Amino acid sequence: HMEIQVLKAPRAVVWKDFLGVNAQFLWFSPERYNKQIDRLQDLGLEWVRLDLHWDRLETAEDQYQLASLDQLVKDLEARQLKSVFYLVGSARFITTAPFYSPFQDQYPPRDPEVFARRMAMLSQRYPSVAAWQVWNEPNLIGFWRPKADPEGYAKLLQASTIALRMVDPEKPVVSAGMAFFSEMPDGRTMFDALGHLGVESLGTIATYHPYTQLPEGNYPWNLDFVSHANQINRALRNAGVPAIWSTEWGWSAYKGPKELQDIIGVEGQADYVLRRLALMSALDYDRIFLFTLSDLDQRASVRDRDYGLLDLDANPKPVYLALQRFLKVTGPKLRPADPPVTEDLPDGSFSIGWTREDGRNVWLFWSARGGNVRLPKLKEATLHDPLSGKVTPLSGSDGLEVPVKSSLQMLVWE
Ligand SMILES: [Cl-]
Repeated sequence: HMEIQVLKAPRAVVWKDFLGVNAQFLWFSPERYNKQIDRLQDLGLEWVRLDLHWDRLETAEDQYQLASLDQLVKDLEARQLKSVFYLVGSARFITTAPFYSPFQDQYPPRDPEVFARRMAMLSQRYPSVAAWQVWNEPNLIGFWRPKADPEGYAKLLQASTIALRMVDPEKPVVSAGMAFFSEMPDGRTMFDALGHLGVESLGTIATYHPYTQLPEGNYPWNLDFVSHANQINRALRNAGVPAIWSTEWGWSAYKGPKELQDIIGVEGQADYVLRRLALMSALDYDRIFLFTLSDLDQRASVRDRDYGLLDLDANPKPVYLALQRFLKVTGPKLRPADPPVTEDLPDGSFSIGWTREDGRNVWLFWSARGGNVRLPKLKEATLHDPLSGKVTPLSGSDGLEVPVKSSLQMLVWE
């Protein structure tokens, strides 16, 4: 038996355009988040995604707390960043929460038009913002209590879209990032239910947050990330969405105790992020956003503290250094191509081909069982290991011997 997953991207990828990061800048002093941005810019990236919680911005009806946000928006433009902001949660005066609920903000608003007016206010206040995103993970109980409500979310999205387009009719409106592949507890998907409600007529950008245990799936015997992503992306294109983003994905380096995600540490984080990036950049996404730019302090849950590219001091973690090496090897723009001819590529291999700007080919590959592969048509190539930083010239009189790892390697060849 021999199963190999080959991917070829549907279009060229320009990293500056394609790969953004989530960030939590308001958790930090301006000095600290400007250093985070220094690091982001050093990767050649510019897109950021930022969360806004309504209950934190409007702490009582028409009592706002905007000084920090005002300054951040000025700072983002001064650093030439392109930003997408999402607004989520109900302010206390508008929530559908029962009086004695402990999670007041996790209920949707009583009146969608009130929420919509706030998104319009924010957009009008901050014209530099590139896109506005409406709520977050409404298929997940923790963001929309007491039960997922496609009809309710559609009305909220409709009302927000109309209001945002009144402020600026040309600016993109992004629907909420759906948790995972948009599955709801009742066994339907939010994307499907919204399709029945005619939501595609709104023309909003569709997005979801396909976290999985491993880079290619949830179990070693069921690596079906690619299959799921292709299926949902095809369905979205068929419904005529203007674009598909993935606004969250990634892994935490936390040490435990285990909560949903297996413990993999800083080296596992580097490994998994790189493999998933190789996959997603070759799938039908227009833009994706890694979670997240920086580690967070103890205001975050134990797991959520360690998703960063950067540690708390805004210094590179292993995943940053690995991603940096990766992007240096690819260069800033990749065009779709085929992998080289192989002999005895190991079962379970992933295999992705690109061409860079200087015309050299780039092959991305790995397999859970490791091993070795022969490339009969090549006499010279250069092998890159972005996790270790090792660079290895390969040569042969009539073909190359290439070691295969469980982690991503990059072969540059012509
Ligand atoms: Cl290049």
